[PDB]
Amino acid sequence: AMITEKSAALYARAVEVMPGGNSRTAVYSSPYPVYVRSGSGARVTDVDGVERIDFLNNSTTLIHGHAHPEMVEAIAAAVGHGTSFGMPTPVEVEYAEALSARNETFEHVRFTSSGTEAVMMAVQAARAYTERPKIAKIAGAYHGAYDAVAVNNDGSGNLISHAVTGNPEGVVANTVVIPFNDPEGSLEVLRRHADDLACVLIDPVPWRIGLLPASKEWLDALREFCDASGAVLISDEVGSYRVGYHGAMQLLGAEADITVMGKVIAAGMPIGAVAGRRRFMSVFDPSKGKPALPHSGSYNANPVSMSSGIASLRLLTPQAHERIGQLGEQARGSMRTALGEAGLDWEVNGLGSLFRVVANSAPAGYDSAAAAMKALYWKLLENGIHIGDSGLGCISTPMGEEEIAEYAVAFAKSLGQVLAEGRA
Amino acid sequence: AMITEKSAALYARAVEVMPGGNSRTAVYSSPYPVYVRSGSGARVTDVDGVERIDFLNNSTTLIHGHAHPEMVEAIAAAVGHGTSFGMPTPVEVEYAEALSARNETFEHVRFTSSGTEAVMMAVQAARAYTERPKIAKIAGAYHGAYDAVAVNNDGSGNLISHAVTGNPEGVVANTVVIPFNDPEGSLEVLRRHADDLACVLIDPVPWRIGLLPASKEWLDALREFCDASGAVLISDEVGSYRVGYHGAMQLLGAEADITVMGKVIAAGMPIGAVAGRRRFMSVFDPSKGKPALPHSGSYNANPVSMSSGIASLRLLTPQAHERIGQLGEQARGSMRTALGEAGLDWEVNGLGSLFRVVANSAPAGYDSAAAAMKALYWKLLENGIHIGDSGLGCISTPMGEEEIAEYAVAFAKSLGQVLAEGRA
Ligand SMILES: *Cc1c(COP(=O)(O)O)cnc(C)c1O
Ligand SMILES: *Cc1c(COP(=O)(O)O)cnc(C)c1O
Repeated sequence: AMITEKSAALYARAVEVMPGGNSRTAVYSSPYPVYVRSGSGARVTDVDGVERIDFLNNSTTLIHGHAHPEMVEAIAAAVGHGTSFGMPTPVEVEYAEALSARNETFEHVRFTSSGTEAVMMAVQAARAYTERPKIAKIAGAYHGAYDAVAVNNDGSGNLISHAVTGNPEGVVANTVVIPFNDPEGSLEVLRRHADDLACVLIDPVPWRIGLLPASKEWLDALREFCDASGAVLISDEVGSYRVGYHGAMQLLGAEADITVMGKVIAAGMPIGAVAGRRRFMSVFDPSKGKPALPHSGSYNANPVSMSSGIASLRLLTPQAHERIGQLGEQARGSMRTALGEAGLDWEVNGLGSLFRVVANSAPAGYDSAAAAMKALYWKLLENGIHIGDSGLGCISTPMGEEEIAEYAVAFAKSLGQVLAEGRA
Repeated sequence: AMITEKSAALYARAVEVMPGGNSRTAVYSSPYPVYVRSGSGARVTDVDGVERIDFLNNSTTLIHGHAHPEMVEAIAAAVGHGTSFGMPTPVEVEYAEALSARNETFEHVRFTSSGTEAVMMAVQAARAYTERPKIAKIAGAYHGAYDAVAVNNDGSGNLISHAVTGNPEGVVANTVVIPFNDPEGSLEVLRRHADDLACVLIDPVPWRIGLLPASKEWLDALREFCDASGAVLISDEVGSYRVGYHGAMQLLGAEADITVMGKVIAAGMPIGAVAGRRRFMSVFDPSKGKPALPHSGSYNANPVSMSSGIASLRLLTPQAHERIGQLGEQARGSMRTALGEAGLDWEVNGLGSLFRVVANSAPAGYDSAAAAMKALYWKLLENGIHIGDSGLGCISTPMGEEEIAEYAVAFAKSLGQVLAEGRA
């Protein structure tokens, strides 16, 4: 049914100049992905001219959807004054104040060009502050490609370290993993390494292991352990910040030492941020001699990304936050009803404007739950909707009741088609 | 003489929300840096309203200067169609072809959001391809903050490993350093580690150790060593690419296995690139199963950065390249004449549109060569010119003969003031 000829032609060119025609693993699909030309509001038009509602929003980055007029105005004006400089600008100060105001723990901030960089610098900061080597992270959680955190980062709960080909033992031996939401099992691992732990790195709502929130009992156990041991508690909220108006830890009743942010904080332009209590951030301070931790980067705090951020935060009011949460609750409820009516036990998880369909059974005609979910992803594309290929999705502020209603119709239709094709 | 009151007021706000009021170590100056508001062409206007000629251009990023009208048009149009997407776009393919065309070795490309990320991914690729742990880099050369390369990265030629506080031994033990332009001493180190070397990471024209080019004898020794040992030869040209129309290795008569690029390739928007022969890049290919080296990132290949890149490369013609090289030669000659007339032995190095004044003596009244150069940096600011605080500078394509003439007058004046103030 779908026409993807212009996508296929782009792919044929791409494979000659990129490895497998790809520049970002997560956007690839076999045999080739759909390529897109433009977006407006909640919708994206592919290169074959087909307009669809976007329910993933650049991996949850685009909290204000595509080309929001107020963001476009702010970004284009900044571009016109100069894209980047070898000197700081007024907008970096304005934006640091705006971000710092969102949570009491965000006392001092520094900007990067990506969440990947920000996680790296947060880990480096903890290592510099403590002068200890090890880090603990959640088994299965993703934090980007930096080698110390690219360990057990693919959704598995396995507690044995597992890393990318070529990541040396000298790196891997200094990262250990803990079981999400299991305080007892987590403390067993943490206490074995306490003297040597620089940090405990968490995501409070990690999607790859199911998009369930961290529990109070687990957060409290980790906070107490960090206080007793001197390890720094780092909350990577690059993806999960958006669940709360003051971020994810605050929504769940807890405080990080350092928080890593990105994605929605600029809602489409390259950025990351490290924000935390002054003492932890002091490793970066260059004002009283050489810093313990140098941290540069050509685009850090560039005024285009800062202007995107100012506009994103200004649009992300308490009212807007509440509204996209209500739409998210409605979407999750409708998915659960459709799954139930189709005889499927799959979970629908999420908080606020985030959701994930977690396929946990293989219906007839599919070799695995993951293959059935990939089929649902493709059927949803055919039926006018973009979600993730393992069930992730999200609401954007240009959406209203009609987009969520259209999604519900498409979701039920698509599920029926997936199941019928499997039984055929 | 200089009025910096609006800069001081921005700094007073900044210190409350950033560590030492800073987000990028390299742009800090004591007691505070000059803040800037906008740029146009070759000039930048500070927050106090003072327009100066920019001879550093965001650490050599802005090859086309500030807010070039053709770059602004391309970038603003891209922004209007959507800043980033969870799907590939036509412009990533167009830009990959444009970049790949610049050098025969750039067979397959992948994009990142920074040179820092690109260097990290190049090293990871070499480790994945070879399954060996160690890397060799130049003693003193900078490659960004990634921990494996943030070793001996501050201009010193010392051959003993030296790293940032907190970088663990498990990282540092797998990075060794070699003496720039000393084939004999380099091969002594390399041969000690040959069985375990994933890569030899060079910059062919590293500024922090003097902005002298790699010699043919040294490049040949490294190429031969990599061919014999199986280590990957990685050329980090994030800063030095611009010396040649086909990049730095090609200008100097050599071939890398993988080249890292950034800065001028998009001339102001966040980017990096890893480009190399297909076999080395194959670790990233996701088209025939899971890749050996996953590599994602929310802004990879985003259409704003791709459009900046297309426009930057289209403006960077052979004619434009030759012209900025002629202006660079003229600027370097005028600096040497002024230094000679002032009785100073400082070097002026560089190729093409890059230069660096390398202070190597402490004139009367200065505690060090570095302090005298910092004084020259501040005097040049007072006299209407931005350069780096350790002597780095560069030409941009909006410059012509009048900017280089004004620079020469300011440089001679400033040098006289520095020396007279020291003798007073
Ligand atoms: C997106 C994400 C990252 C990586 O951020 P980029 O900006 O894509 O480099 C890091 N951590 C988590 C938890 C994320 O969701
Ligand atoms: C600029 C530079 C880097 C870092 O690139 P960013 O884009 O600033 O992160 C890496 N290597 C070298 C040699 C550079 O000049």
